[PDB]
Amino acid sequence: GDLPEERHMKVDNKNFYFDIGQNNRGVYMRISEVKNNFRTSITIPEKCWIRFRDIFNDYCEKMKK
Amino acid sequence: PEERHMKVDNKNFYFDIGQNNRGVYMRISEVKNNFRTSITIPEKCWIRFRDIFNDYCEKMKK
Ligand SMILES: [Cl-]
Repeated sequence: GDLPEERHMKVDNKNFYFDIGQNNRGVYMRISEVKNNFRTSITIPEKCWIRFRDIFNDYCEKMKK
Repeated sequence: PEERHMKVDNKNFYFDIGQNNRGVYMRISEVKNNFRTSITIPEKCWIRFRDIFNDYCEKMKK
């Protein structure tokens, strides 16, 4: 089917973007960190989105609530 | 927090927790070939960041 749609987050003075793409090796998630005039990103292949999500729950559960 | 790692194909992801005067942050580095990039996420948005990522995990198929 079509890919999930673009998403955005704002924190402090920077913006985060999430977009989905696909090539011959497959589907991936690009997470960009964009500031007024700086830009860097990471690229996560689909086959490890779950592994990623789990690491995050682990960090979120272990927060000083 | 502890700090973790993960391998996929030709890439390594590292998860490090750091701290400055303003508070705690999580830095996610990507290393492939011999290049590395990273994004850094302050604690105050870990939940929102988790949910957004989780929503993407909810859309996936087979
Ligand atoms: Cl998908």
